[PDB]
Amino acid sequence: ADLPAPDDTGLQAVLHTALSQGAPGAMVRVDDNGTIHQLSEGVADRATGRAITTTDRFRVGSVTKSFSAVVLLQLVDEGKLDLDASVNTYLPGLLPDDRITVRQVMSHRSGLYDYTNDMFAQTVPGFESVRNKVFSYQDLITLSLKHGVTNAPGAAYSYSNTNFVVAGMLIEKLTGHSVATEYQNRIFTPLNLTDTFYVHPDTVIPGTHANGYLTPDEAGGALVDSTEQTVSWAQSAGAVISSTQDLDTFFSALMSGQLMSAAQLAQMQQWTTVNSTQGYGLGLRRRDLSCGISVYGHTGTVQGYYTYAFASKDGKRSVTALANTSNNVNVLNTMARTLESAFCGKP
Repeated sequence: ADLPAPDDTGLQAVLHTALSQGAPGAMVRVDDNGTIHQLSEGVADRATGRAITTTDRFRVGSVTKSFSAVVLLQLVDEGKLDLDASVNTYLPGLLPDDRITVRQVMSHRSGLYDYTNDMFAQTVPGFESVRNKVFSYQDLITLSLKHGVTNAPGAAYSYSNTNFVVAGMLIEKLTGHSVATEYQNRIFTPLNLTDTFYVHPDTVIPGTHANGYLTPDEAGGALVDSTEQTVSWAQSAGAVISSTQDLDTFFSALMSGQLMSAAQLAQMQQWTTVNSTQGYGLGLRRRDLSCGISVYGHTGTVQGYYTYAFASKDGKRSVTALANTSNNVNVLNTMARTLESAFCGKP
């Protein structure tokens, strides 16, 4: 059936709450079948005092995984990739187990250890160590491989950035092009996403953007401006730059069937259980809301930015919410409430 009306007063309260919890700024845009809802509060740059707005560009962090998944699924449509073939079939000698398949990597069922647990054991120090570094995909995979796998191939869900570093490597090996080229040709251009970019390893965010503020691990610590970094530690797992409008366009296009064949979209929605209210497909999350509606999209975390980008099953309603801080669980939990207000409406 259809959805209740979005609750703008509920969205305003969520944003206000997130500010009280430490986010310098927060904003949300809902594309409700052609009627826009847009709210923002707080600052884009806490030093100059410039107010954040829904048109500000930002780092979408892990939402990038959905972009990588779309490219891979289109490669399946073109007959260049088989989801059930071994990763090692395409990238000889990369992984220690030939049984790890592309499907397992896409759904975080590979058992590959997440190298970011080593990199960011200490938040700020970890950020200062990698912010200006450039890594090859192999460098990151090697970091992961210093540890054993955490489970047998396909046995269970374990979120790992390594899986989407592998995805980047696959895209480049099969196409002979950089992932930037593939994103642009396959998604940015066709959808006319004019606020979306993949500029790795450039550290500048093109145009008007919200700055990101990393919260230190110690309570009461001063925020660190984490805006400009290479994001080389994430690449195909987390380096896309976009806007609320473009992510709403992207997820609405994905769910409505415009980005791949119906068969691959169905594959993308084969859910692995994450917890009682969430599933993971192939680079896509499913969140079950209190009113008994499920939404599909992806969350993103990267230093200084928390993103929620979700759409209804048919793509007719899409929401993108952004708080310009990270490493602040209160803010992360409060921002998730945007989904309840946007999709479930007034209580």
